[PDB]
Amino acid sequence: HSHGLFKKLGIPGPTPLPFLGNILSYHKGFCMFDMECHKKYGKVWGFYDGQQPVLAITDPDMIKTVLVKECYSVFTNRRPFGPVGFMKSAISIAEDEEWKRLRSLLSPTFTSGKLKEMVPIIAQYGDVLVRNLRREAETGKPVTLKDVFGAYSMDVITSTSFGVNIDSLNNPQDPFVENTKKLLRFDFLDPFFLSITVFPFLIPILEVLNICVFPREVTNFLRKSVKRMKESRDFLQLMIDSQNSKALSDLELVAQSIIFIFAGYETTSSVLSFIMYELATHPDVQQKLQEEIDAVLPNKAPPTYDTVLQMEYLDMVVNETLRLFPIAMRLERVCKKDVEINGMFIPKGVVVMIPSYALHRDPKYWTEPEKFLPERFSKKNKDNIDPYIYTPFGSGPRNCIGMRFALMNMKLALIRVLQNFSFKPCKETQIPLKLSLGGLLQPEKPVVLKVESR
Ligand code: HEM
Ligand SMILES: Clc1ccccc1C(c1ccccc1)(c1ccccc1)n1ccnc1
Repeated sequence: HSHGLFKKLGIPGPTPLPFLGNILSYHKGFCMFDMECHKKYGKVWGFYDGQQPVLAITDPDMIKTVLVKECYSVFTNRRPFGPVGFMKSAISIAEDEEWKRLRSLLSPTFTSGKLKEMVPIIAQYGDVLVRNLRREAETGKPVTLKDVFGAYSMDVITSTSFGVNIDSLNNPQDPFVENTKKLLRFDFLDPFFLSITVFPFLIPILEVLNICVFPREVTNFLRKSVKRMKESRDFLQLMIDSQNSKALSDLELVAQSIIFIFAGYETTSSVLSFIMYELATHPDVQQKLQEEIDAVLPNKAPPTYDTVLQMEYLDMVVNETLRLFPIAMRLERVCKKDVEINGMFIPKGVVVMIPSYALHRDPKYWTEPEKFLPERFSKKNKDNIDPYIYTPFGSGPRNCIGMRFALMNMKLALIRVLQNFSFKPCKETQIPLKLSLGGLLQPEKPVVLKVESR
């Protein structure tokens, strides 16, 4: 509404400009902005994404109330996105009862057991990753990990979310890979998304203008790939089985499968790149992990679902990387009605934000927060960690529904990569690594390392 909201409410924060709000402070990035507001304004602060008031919180008792306790009542949705079109039936886009329906219809799909049946599919794609990484190893040149890791995550998310085993997509150009690489190029963030927050009044203009985020041609191609696969009779196989049992629509099923591709693409690759950078800069950790990988899996044994859940240091290396690098950076909930959370009034429409990046590097909960130290997640130090400060996958009923799949997908990759390759930085390697100023938290310069046969 007005810019005097947090002023009248007595909530500290940066002074906004008349129409821009606090967007000019974003030239440093979402992460550096949140940490600056944390050190300056203390626990709770407020800013304006143009005209939208945003209230940031830090108290874990208050974060739990927003994410867990009062989720279904008030903080059920996130800030409405831009021109969604038919993707309104996406679980990340859906709101209120429509989302609660889609969340339940897809909840049995991401279960331990249903994920256990997908591991033989994901592991087979780790083999293609090992062969393609050894290819750039023979050239004796520093490997750009974004290519190999970006290919693996794309190959896994496509076969799991569409059944089609596209196998090597580093070079082959299946009509699926053609439309997939085209559709996965429709999310450059900066186009519209940033300016949408300044002018949310332009969102309804673009929706009626028939201009959508994903080109309908690729969408039409994705529909045939579902119908032709449906005409033949693993994410699509589990949602089709849900159809044969408020039911689940066929158009809705397409939108949900598209979300899984966007969700698990740059996220899985970035983390896999963030991890290998830390394994290279801290080779004492990489060696200790390879010893555990070879102990649980001798002679480059295949990674089993149960063995991955037994490798403990692998779990510690992934968790410590996700602390230093929360890909989402923030969690956001829209206040649906005037409420008082743990002794603070939040009016209707205000977006409540949790600076995950700032909390993951807050010196109160962490010691030497900037140094990569996997032992923070040891068995002796696993209990004193607040699950509402460390939220790389969010929390509450609206958390990352693809968390178990993502961690398994990435751990299966690291096994076959570490049990066959060693990683050391080159001259082009960025020390210290710089973070991207975009909206996904990526390595500023792509991770450039060297690989060995071992
Ligand atoms: C390791 C990589 C990943 C990270 C760090 C991650 C992190 C997150 C976070 C922080 C959220 C928001 C939680 C909240 O709002 O409280 C989220 C939401 C979501 N993630 Fe992920 N995610 C990852 C991979 C995936 C994958 C592979 C999938 C698909 C299987 C996926 C599907 C989703 C969906 C559908 C939502 C929205 C849930 C809803 O709106 O109800 N994510 N993710
Ligand atoms: Cl789930 C999703 C779908 C499409 C695009 C982005 C996301 C999302 C994300 C990830 C990193 C940076 C911004 C958004 C996302 C996060 C929070 C709320 C909505 C979407 N995501 C992908 C995997 N897990 C979460």
